[PDB]
Amino acid sequence: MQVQLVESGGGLVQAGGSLRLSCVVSGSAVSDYAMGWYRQAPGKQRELVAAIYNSGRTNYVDSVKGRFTISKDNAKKTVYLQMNCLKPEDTADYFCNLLGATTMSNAVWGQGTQVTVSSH
Ligand SMILES: [Hg+2]
Repeated sequence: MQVQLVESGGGLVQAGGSLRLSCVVSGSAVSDYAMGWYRQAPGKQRELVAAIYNSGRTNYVDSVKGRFTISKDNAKKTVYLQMNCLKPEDTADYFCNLLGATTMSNAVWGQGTQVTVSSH
C-alpha cells in the first residue's frame, strides 16, 4: 500500500508560546495504524515524541509530557499535535508517519513542517 503525508501548522513562535500541527493522511492509515509525530532537531535524527493508538490512547516521551498533546480524527484522516510551553529544544522539522513504516519498502516521509522557538 502507498500512503501520502502532508504536515502543516509550524512557524516562528516565542518561548512559552503554543502551536498546533496538522497531519492529513491518505487512504485509511489514521484509523488502521498507530500514528506518531516525529521531530528532527538540527544535527540529530528523527525521534518519536508522541504516539496515538487505535483506542485513542496516547504515549509521550518524558520531555514532552504536560507540554505536547496528540490527537486524531479518523473521519478527517488528520493527526494533531498541540505544542505548549515551547523551548528552543523544540526547534526542529516535525513529521508524522505510521508507527511501523520501517516494514514498508516505500520509505515515504513527508516534507514536514518547520518549528522555530525564539527567546522572548
Ligand atoms: Hg507546560
